Amino acid sequence: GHMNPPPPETSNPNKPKRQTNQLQYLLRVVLKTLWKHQFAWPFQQPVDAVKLNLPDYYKIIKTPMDMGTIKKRLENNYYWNAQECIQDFNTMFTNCYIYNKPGDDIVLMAEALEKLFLQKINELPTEE
Ligand SMILES: Cc1noc(C)c1-c1cc(C(N)=O)c2c3ccc(C(C)(C)O)cc3n(Cc3ccccc3)c2c1
Repeated sequence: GHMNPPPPETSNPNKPKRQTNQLQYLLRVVLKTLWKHQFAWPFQQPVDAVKLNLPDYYKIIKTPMDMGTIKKRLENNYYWNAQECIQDFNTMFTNCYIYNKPGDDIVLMAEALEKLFLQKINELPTEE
């Protein structure tokens, strides 16, 4: 534990909003494809350090990120540029690699998800 921090902010009415084909793709294709993956479930919500009894998790990870937060930030037009969203997915994978040991089952899961993420990002449509 001892306590989990509050989840990352997903909405801000002060931030200007815009819909772009790249942001639409990140939600409709990238997030959706990663969400349905067999290894997605531990990445769908913040790390529950209390349930897992990991008091050092939020001592090590100061920038937590999960797909449920990315989903809500996309639905709330929290990102202005697609690069901000791509960065949150990169933070999510990086936190897993920093916290856990290489070869751990959770790391192998994050790696398969990252492989699928990078394939979809290679297919990111040109800005319209
Ligand atoms: C991702 C990620 N990166 O580092 C950490 C640590 C996580 C992370 C995040 C979460 C979470 N979102 O709470 C869970 C989680 C939730 C519930 C359960 C139970 C067995 C109780 O069902 C087990 C869980 N494990 C452990 C785990 C280990 C190996 C394979 C799959 C899961 C997690 C690992």
